[PDB]
Amino acid sequence: LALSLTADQMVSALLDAEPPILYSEYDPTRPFSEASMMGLLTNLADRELVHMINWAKRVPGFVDLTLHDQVHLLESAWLEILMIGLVWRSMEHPGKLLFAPNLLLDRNQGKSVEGMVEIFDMLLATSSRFRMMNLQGEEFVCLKSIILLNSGVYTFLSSTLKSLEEKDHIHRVLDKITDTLIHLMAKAGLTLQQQHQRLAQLLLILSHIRHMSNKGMEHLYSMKCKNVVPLSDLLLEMLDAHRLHA
Amino acid sequence: LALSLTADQMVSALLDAEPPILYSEYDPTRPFSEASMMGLLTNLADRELVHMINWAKRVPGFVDLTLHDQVHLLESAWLEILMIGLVWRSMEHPGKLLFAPNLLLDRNQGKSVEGMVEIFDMLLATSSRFRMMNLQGEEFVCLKSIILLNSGVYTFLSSTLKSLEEKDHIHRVLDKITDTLIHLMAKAGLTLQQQHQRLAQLLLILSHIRHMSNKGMEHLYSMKCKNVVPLSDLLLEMLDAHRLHA
Ligand SMILES: *[C@H](CNCCOc1ccc(/C(=C(/CC)c2ccccc2)c2ccc3[nH]ncc3c2)cc1)CC(=O)N(C)C
Ligand SMILES: *[C@H](CNCCOc1ccc(/C(=C(/CC)c2ccccc2)c2ccc3[nH]ncc3c2)cc1)CC(=O)N(C)C
Repeated sequence: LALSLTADQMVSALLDAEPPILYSEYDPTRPFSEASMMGLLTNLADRELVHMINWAKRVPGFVDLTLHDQVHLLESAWLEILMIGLVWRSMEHPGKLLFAPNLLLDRNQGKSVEGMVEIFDMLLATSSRFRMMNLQGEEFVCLKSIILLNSGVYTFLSSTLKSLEEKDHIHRVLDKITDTLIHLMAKAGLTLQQQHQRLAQLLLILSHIRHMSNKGMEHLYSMKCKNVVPLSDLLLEMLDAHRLHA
Repeated sequence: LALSLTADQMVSALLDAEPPILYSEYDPTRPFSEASMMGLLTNLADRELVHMINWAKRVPGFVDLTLHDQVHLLESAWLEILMIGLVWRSMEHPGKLLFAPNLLLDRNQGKSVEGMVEIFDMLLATSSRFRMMNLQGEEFVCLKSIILLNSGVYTFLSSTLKSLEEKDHIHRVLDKITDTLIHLMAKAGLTLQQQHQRLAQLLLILSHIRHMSNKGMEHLYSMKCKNVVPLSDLLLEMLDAHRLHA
């Protein structure tokens, strides 16, 4: 089970889970002014979401949950997960956001859609903070897994027995990931004092990621989607997989 | 200075900083249906804000900052601070929110203003989580100070030298408060493993508090205030005090 993993096994499993880096799909022989920025981002987000499900399935402990709870966690966290990936990808590109290898964007190109230069600035600032902390790949994957498990864990509908057991499992997995982060820092030579301080610094950045996600969602809710099937239904279909292709 | 405090001195100073518990002002001989709930909450928030400034001034390290930065921190955090106080006050009142000693409200009384039963539910859930963790007063005050210093620290305008020095001081204070939290847990007998786990659990709840604040602000921005003087100007006046009354 998830709960019996060692730290090294946890880090291995998260590293092995990582999604691919996708490309934005645009005709590179076309004038950039012809492209809808929000169209490009929307299309990339949609493609990434499929791969996010696959990742989430390989995060230790996630598939032990109910499909309803898997959906709730992802519905809560999907923008935060996208954002932390972006910030990670952008760390070695000061002043820009690497949305994809062919879509590296600066502040000014943020000014296309209204509201978004604000968000862009907040993401660049986060990438800068990670650069300054020298965030490691191994710490990044722990943090992105924390988002997935933590973001929606306070907003379950119920205190039924099953819901109680699900929450308890989530918290125990999160406790394992904290242990792993501390293990990594201890292994890198940090003092115990430095370990707890860094743990706090990293977890407090997750509050800023939540903030950024909320402000993004505030824009996305503001202008009607594609008379969509609800995101929760789309998630259920991707997650509610059959075993026929085994 | 703030940076030279011991853990015990930090806990002392935060405990001594605590604001008063205020009452909602309504005529208790009037029918409850006559009261505007949003009016009652607005009026209480306004009165609490003055006392929040006084508190913030006594948080070690805060008055070492610029008035502009003091304003930015408070403008970022004021709802989160209100909310964490509320959740703390409500811990020993399952199913209800103790907004004030004479304004203890359940879910159903949340259904007055539209949008708000959702927020009420999220706050009750947080209070429940703190109850389950057996959050101590001493840990509560550390967490509320963390909100004040952390919430706006990623959204400063600049990378001027002065802004760089302010951020560096904030981070060093936050590092002191982490040390203090760990000290408290060590002093309560927790293992080192349990210390880091609890630290993480407490800091991850702050992400939910941010979320709740954002969703509250989303309502408050949605319906025009009192053609107000901007909150930043009001804050500047309360904070930009003279020394004549010394
Ligand atoms: C209708 C339906 N919206 C579906 C999802 O659309 C999007 C998801 C994600 C994004 C991304 C960003 C950049 C931060 C964004 C920009 C403005 C507002 C909110 C979010 C995005 C895309 C890909 C990424 N990969 N790593 C990180 C990211 C981030 C954009 C759109 C919503 C509607 O009514 N609208 C008017 C859009
Ligand atoms: C116009 C101006 N608004 C000024 C501030 O108004 C308020 C601040 C805080 C609150 C509080 C809550 C309860 C969670 C609330 C409810 C709904 C939406 C957002 C916030 C509140 C008050 C006192 C407290 N003490 N401890 C915790 C809290 C929380 C309410 C109003 C805004 C406007 O246009 N409007 C339509 C309101």
